[PDB]
Amino acid sequence: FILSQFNRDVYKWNFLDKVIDIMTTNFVSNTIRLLQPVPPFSLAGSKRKFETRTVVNIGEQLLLDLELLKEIFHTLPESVSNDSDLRENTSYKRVKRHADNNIDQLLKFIKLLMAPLDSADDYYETYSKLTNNNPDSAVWSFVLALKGIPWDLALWKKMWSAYNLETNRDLFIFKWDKVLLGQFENNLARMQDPNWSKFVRQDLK
Ligand SMILES: [Ba+2]
Ligand SMILES: [Ba+2]
Ligand SMILES: [Ba+2]
Repeated sequence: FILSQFNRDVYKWNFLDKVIDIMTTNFVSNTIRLLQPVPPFSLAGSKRKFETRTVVNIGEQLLLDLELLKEIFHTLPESVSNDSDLRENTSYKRVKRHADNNIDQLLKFIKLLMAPLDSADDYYETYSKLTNNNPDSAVWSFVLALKGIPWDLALWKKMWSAYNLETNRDLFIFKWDKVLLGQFENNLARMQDPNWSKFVRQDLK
């Protein structure tokens, strides 16, 4: 027997939990659809829709969006409370920590999109910092592609070498749109160029 399903108070907080995740997912999906590379991938079937400098600017704008979002989240609890004696609820805090948690991730994700690509080393320092040392190469790649880098194998290896040299599955921000990452992975294996083909299957995997 399950009694919590008939409790209006338990529900309202679960609902805010859902609103939170919905908004987080939209923020993530829109960002990716915006910035992601257009299949088929190659130096042809290109240039990239945006230069990396512009992606950085975009990142900057998302920070202001993220800020407004944060405020919306801090506001949700007030929508379910007529009684605002809020030292509790052991449930309210759960909601607050949840909002705070999602914002942090977004923040990292964006901070990461805004990172410069001047040195492969400096980029590694911040990539591992911001993803908590995520060893996944597909994630790494999607991120880099999202950053706006063109399909320059020389530059990719330039970037990758530093990463590789220093490095259950953690999908980072893609926790929120597994499918887009999956498609990205597929498109990447479908590259016609033999070098790329070899770079993908042997160097990245
Ligand atoms: Ba600028
Ligand atoms: Ba109220
Ligand atoms: Ba290694």
